[PDB]
Amino acid sequence: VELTDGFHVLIDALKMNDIDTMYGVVGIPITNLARMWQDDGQRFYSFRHEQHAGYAASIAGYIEGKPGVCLTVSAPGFLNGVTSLAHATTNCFPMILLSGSSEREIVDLQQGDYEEMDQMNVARPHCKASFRINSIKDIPIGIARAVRTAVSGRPGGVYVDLPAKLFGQTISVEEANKLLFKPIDPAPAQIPAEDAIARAADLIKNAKRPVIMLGKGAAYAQCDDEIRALVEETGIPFLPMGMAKGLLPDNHPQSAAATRAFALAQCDVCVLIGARLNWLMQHGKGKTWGDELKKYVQIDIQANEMDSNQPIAAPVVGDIKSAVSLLRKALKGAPKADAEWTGALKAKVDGNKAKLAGKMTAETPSGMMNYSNSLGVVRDFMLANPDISLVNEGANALDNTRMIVDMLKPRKRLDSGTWGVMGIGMGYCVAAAAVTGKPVIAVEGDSAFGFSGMELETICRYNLPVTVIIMNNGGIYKGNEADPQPGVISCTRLTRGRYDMMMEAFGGKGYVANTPAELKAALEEAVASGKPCLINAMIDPDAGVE
Amino acid sequence: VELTDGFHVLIDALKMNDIDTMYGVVGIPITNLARMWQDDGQRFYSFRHEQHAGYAASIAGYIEGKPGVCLTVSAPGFLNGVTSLAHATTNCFPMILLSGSSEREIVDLQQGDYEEMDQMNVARPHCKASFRINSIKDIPIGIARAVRTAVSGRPGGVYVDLPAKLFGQTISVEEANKLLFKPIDPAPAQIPAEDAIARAADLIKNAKRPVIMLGKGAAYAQCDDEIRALVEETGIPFLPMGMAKGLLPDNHPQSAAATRAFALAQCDVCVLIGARLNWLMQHGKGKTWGDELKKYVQIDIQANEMDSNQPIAAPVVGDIKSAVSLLRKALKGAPKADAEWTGALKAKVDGNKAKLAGKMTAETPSGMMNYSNSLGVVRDFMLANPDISLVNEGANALDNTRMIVDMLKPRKRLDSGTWGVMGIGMGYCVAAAAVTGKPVIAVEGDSAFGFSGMELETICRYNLPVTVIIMNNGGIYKGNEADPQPGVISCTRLTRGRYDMMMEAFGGKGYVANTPAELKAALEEAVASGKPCLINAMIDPDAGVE
Amino acid sequence: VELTDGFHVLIDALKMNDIDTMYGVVGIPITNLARMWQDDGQRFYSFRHEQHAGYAASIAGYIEGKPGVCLTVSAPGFLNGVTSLAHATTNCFPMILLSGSSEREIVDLQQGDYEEMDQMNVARPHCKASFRINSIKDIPIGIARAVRTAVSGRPGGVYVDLPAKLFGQTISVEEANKLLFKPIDPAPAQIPAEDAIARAADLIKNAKRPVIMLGKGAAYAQCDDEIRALVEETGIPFLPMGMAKGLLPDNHPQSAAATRAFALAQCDVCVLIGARLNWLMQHGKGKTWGDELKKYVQIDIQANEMDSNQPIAAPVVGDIKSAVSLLRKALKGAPKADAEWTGALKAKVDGNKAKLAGKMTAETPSGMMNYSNSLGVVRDFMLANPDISLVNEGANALDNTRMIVDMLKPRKRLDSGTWGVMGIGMGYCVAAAAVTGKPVIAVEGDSAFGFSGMELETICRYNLPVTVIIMNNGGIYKGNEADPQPGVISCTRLTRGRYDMMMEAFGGKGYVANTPAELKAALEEAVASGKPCLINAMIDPDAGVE
Ligand SMILES: Cc1ncc(Cn2c(C)c(CCOP(=O)(O)OP(=O)(O)O)sc2=O)c(N)n1
Ligand SMILES: Cc1ncc(Cn2c(C)c(CCOP(=O)(O)OP(=O)(O)O)sc2=O)c(N)n1
Ligand SMILES: Cc1ncc(Cn2c(C)c(CCOP(=O)(O)OP(=O)(O)O)sc2=O)c(N)n1
Ligand SMILES: Nc1ncnc2c1ncn2[C@@H]1O[C@H](COP(=O)(O)OP(=O)(O)O)[C@@H](O)[C@H]1O
Ligand SMILES: Nc1ncnc2c1ncn2[C@@H]1O[C@H](COP(=O)(O)OP(=O)(O)O)[C@@H](O)[C@H]1O
Ligand SMILES: Nc1ncnc2c1ncn2[C@@H]1O[C@H](COP(=O)(O)OP(=O)(O)O)[C@@H](O)[C@H]1O
Ligand SMILES: [Mg+2]
Ligand SMILES: [Mg+2]
Ligand SMILES: [Mg+2]
Repeated sequence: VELTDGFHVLIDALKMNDIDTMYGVVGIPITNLARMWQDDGQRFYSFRHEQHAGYAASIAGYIEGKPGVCLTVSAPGFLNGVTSLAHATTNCFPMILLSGSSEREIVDLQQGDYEEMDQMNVARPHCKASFRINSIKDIPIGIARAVRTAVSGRPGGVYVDLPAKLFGQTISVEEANKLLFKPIDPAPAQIPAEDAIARAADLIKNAKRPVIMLGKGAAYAQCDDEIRALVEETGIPFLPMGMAKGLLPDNHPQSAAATRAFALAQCDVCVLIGARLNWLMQHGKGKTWGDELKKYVQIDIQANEMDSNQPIAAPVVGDIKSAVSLLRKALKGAPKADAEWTGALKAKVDGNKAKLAGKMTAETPSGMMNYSNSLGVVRDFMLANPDISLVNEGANALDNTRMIVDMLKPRKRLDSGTWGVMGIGMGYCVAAAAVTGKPVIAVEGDSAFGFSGMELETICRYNLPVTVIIMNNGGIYKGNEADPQPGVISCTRLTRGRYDMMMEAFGGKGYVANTPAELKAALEEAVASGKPCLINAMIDPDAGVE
Repeated sequence: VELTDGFHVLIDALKMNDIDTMYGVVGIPITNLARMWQDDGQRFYSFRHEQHAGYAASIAGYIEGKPGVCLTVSAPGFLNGVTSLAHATTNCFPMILLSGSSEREIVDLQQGDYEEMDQMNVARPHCKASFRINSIKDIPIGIARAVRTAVSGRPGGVYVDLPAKLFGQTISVEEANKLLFKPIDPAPAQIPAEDAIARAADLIKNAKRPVIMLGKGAAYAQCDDEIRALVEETGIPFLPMGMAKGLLPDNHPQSAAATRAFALAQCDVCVLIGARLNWLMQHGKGKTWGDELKKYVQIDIQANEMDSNQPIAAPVVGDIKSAVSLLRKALKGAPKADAEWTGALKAKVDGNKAKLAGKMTAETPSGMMNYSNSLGVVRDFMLANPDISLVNEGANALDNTRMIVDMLKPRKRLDSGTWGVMGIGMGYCVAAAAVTGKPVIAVEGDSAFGFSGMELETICRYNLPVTVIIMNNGGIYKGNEADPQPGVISCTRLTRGRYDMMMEAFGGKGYVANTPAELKAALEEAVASGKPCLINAMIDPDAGVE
Repeated sequence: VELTDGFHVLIDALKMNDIDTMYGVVGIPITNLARMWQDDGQRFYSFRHEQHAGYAASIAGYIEGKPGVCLTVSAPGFLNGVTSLAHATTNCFPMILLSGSSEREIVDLQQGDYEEMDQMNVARPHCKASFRINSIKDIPIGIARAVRTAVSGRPGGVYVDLPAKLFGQTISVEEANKLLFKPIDPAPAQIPAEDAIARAADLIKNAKRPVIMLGKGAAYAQCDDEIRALVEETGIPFLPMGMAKGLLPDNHPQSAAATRAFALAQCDVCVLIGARLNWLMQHGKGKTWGDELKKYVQIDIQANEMDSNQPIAAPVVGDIKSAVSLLRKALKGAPKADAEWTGALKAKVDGNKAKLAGKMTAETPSGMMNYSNSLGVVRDFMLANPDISLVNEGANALDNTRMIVDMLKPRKRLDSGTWGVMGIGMGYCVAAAAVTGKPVIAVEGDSAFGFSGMELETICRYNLPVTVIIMNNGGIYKGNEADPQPGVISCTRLTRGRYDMMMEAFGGKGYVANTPAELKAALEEAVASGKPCLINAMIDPDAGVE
């Protein structure tokens, strides 16, 4: 007798799968879905462009271990969001893009429907799976397939097409209750066999110059104690990848990060934990590895990732928590790494660390700070306040921040990722604030910032505790490239604008820092105020390198 | 032996195909191509996001008749640009997307190369053709293929992949000069057969209530007088589609735009010229067409476009200039349309315009204008200053502007188009200014603006004569939607921001207009100044509709 | 300096991954690869059409557990092979399709190269992964990637594009030998967590009417005794799917195959082992399941396969051998299934078998046998000669054979599979004979046979011990459909041909069987002879159903 509709069944299916937040932009034909979602008591963050709603979704998935959800309209909105879905998939971040689509009959004949596109098809190369839910009765199963696909195996993006006709369909309330359900164990553990473990243990026990590489896959796994115990019990030196920073504290005694180049070229046994031997690792080839094939151990949940670049002497397939637990049990009681090895690296590290300290104390003209002395301030602040998310992107602004700013806690550093994407900054800030409930600090190149800058309005609209630091050097890499022809500005130039004024235009707080002292003062006040702020840090136009 | 590189051969090939402008964002691996393009005396507009450089290229193609060129980096940059390429293809705008790509060997084995992606195949569904130039000796033929594909037949987007190793290749100048060539007649005329024209002439002579529909395809054709000649000599009323406004002066005596519903519902014969019977026309059925199959004449360059929605009684395939010329000749001497038909429509138009006049005169509280009295100011300005491009996007801001602002010149109005895209705004402004060398006015909803607002900095960087008018009502459709839940802002709400301050943050001029008089004074000074300006028009948060 | 070419490095890489057999068709540009493969002492089976070489490779992968390899030429040859690759992926059979391709430069510009096609991207939707090997130094890693992708996780097809220029490349033997390697543990075990197993144990101990469903995934796993052990120790009745027949002797006391409808409709708990809840099982709903959601246990290596059709109460993800072992241990000591449940089913089976016995005994006119008395002969032969592969395809010829012919050994029955494909017949015969070195019998409908009949010549060319039994009823389903119009043959009709003569045309032995006794004598002599034979069984044109 009593009926319910597509809108409500979808809302119930999402809540059923523990989804309480969605990021997106409204309009035909999903505006009423967002309203009812809010009316129902769940939260919806509206952005100014779908790409950045999608970037927020992708990083929410990385932080929480459950698919971040992005909602968009058809055709052009879908396309904007699919670019972020592709980013999630290459980064192995669980994410679900939900998009409304037009009429099946008109689209299938290419007659020119409103926002016409076979979105399901277009999405295929950018996600793990692309589905379409045509019937109200299939909503629970549909959402279940999406969640399982996004979080199981190698996590990634999933596209779910929602035809406009779906929302208006009806079904008896009694019937709808038989259909709704909660999937059991959507992200199962996958334990490797003992002989696989035994093989890796032996390579490790017999290594002379061993090293452990931690990738963001390890950080994602959320088994920080297992990995920390492994590193300290074996006494092996470790190197963290960009987003693996903080898994163990960056200033940990066993960190060989400060002497990476040397540690890699000299090691004989390299243990890869949730890290791909891709471009970020020079593919295991080149002088960075002393022009020789190392004996690799690799732990990854994706079986065919093994031998993708170089032969892997000890492949260990399964989830990181299960595998590390077994590897520790196999190495229990074995002698720690050789002191001459671990000692020769620490020495190197101390040298570089002392040298870096040398640049951070250097003086500069007002409004002409360089990367070392400006970032040194952020470094000191983060060490004192590690429970804050650090968003970071750019070129000089990225590489230097990764070198200078120490992370003491895991899953706090959120950067450009595998594709070296410019544009994740602001979306990453909304998601980090929304899912952590703690402050966020974003170190942005001024070029990188431009890709998502309008979202400052979103940060202000939701009054998030985000402090955006713009490394304003006036351009890409450098801010002083000469005019190619008299009267024409170089393509790498950017207006050394008042981004602080832009922030205030939407209700935020803005600062302008010309020296390390002003930067520190502004940063401390900004973060403590709990208000959305922007610090326009003036960097020497020539301080950067290409 | 005098040698040359890939960079230069490509630059020469582009120049030979009459390209002298490129829109894009630099970085690995095409920064030097952009640099040398500039050194060579050609112009490159650097944007803050590739999607906008792409929208710029698409409209440049529309306005000029030659493909607009967008240049981007690999993977993520290319993806941002391809969203714009898809928009161009959908609207039939000539465009070429040039993107650098990575190493073939690494990408083909999916080993995790820098910015890895098979861009050539990812672009397939979004363009007319997707090519890749691997050898320096093939650059001349590749660019020629790209250009021809973009402008011939139904114009559209084309993707050209440029692997990094292409640029470094060398070849002797002698051989290079022997390969370089300019295609002959890239966009050839295609003349329809005599019977196709006679079939159309027949339907028109026997029409009791004929009407002409002009689409943007007609405007793109650039045969404004032939079309106007055909219209006047036949005495048949006409209706222009969104961007066809101005093909014939909007205030032309034969225009039935002010009574579209009655004209389309009561007509017996409808002549479509460069216009598709898609969603914009309710697919030629339903209440809007009186519920019966009219006898359609259609002139279009795409043969299989015929019978896509409704049976076409007189299909005329070929380029519009060639078709209209022959049709005009076939109708010379024939009796003009029925005066009792043309008279009834005229009376309807005069009636409705008088009705709109009363609205534009309405008085409103300061900071609370509605869409009639605010846009009435733009209307008057555009009637006095016809030679200005008008960019327009939004919902209420789009519909009301299309209805209120009369265009007196062709190809000046540039809006959301076929896909009703939000985000074309600022990109269109740059290209329009760039290719016309005249002033541009943009009427933007505040939500629409957010999709490309950061590019305001680009507009300032190039000191372009662009005036952006924000229809600030505070949200999507309306800015007063009540909190779905206490303390929770509705997903349709946007901050009623000081966009004027954002503009001034980059060196532009900002204004706030609370009344029609202030808007008028502001608009007149902004356009006259010839500098980058933004007018924050304060609209009643409850004036628009859903 | 001793050099080597692409041909040889590839040959070595294949041999290193334990491949010693290839199925294909030669021509430009891979004729010499096949030649040298043979010179090297490896075997190559040349077929009359690539599609059949591909089906051969797919079943070789199923039977052995290592990818079957198919070799083809460019464009059209590759397309014929990819249809088979799609079939392998759908059925989860490990397979690698190696195809030569043309010139990158010409194809990438779509200039009309010899056999032009971007084969790598055309194969995308039909396989787990599509790679291309452009450099000789990458052959070792490429083949390793292909093999791992094919056998790990859910087994499937993989495409490897080999551009013509690959083979001509040279490299020193020293370096070549330094690159060649054999992957470690390509198909790793994946063990499920303790709670996943306990959840399953729980449902089974509380079941009042349990049933086990064995799919071909279980058979492919090759852990026949573990499965049989779990079945006997639990006393739970089982039902095998098409190719799972023989995993446990079909005449095993606990089999409920002879009363499937009642077992599936009346069960309360259903344990799926390497079997999907797809169309073959009515998607776990409707009349066949009594119209209620049973409590499903599922063991599968593909995590996102769970909840694909119906909610899975106890999902157990991991490889079947590892899962069944742990489950068996978790159930040891538990009470066997309800005797009043197992007893009722048994009585149903004995009843129906007796009923089938009477049919097989039925007498028929010469040249007009039905499906029972003809297949009853095959049944008896297969019970006496269990170690023979049985290929089977058709409609009535498939359904009746599946029901009548009992299999006593595992992985012997090879049929149409998941897609109900006609045309697997003759290809399966070649591979089965090739990898088993034992006799093969094929029960083919006459229509099904036509899809691969020309390969009879291939079977004769290699003097393989294959006996093909044609169920000659004269058409699709039936061979007596009346002329739709006078003198016009019905589209379901086929000539009641002398297929025996076709076989003898290529040197094979042909027989015609008009009665069960003649079929019996013919079958016994054909198999015993060990030569290629075909038996033309004359079936009543009106015996089958629609
Ligand atoms: C979407 C996209 N577009 C373009 C690029 C190319 N690119 C761009 C545009 C960079 C910006 C460098 O400028 P910045 O202001 O961010 O930093 P520094 O000046 O501090 O180096 S770094 C880089 O690789 C990219 N990575 N992603
Ligand atoms: C890329 C994209 N995303 C979302 C939409 C949905 N949408 C959106 C977000 C509109 C904006 C309406 O708000 P506005 O401020 O632009 O105008 P008014 O308030 O004046 O109506 S109109 C519309 O169809 C779209 N067309 N394109
Ligand atoms: C490649 C392909 N084409 C067509 C079909 C359709 N089809 C066809 C053509 C069948 C043949 C039935 O005739 P038969 O002679 O093989 O068997 P019976 O007459 O003994 O039933 S069964 C069936 O589903 C198919 N399954 N696969
Ligand atoms: N829970 C998990 N257990 C094991 N491996 C995982 C898990 N989650 C993700 N992975 C793997 O982590 C790896 C991360 O690699 P990558 O993104 O390159 O990290 P990085 O850029 O820091 O080196 C991927 O191969 C992914 O399959
Ligand atoms: N030169 C030309 N001659 C004839 N037809 C053309 C020419 N250029 C473009 N066209 C056609 O113009 C049509 C434009 O349709 P559309 O974009 O729907 O316009 P609108 O939205 O204004 O109705 C397309 O079908 C395109 O094929
Ligand atoms: N070694 C394995 N361990 C667990 N599951 C496997 C293994 N190999 C294959 N599978 C699974 O076997 C299943 C077979 O399903 P299907 O082909 O539908 O069989 P059937 O048609 O006999 O029911 C697939 O879901 C596949 O993932
Ligand atoms: Mg910069
Ligand atoms: Mg608005
Ligand atoms: Mg038949």
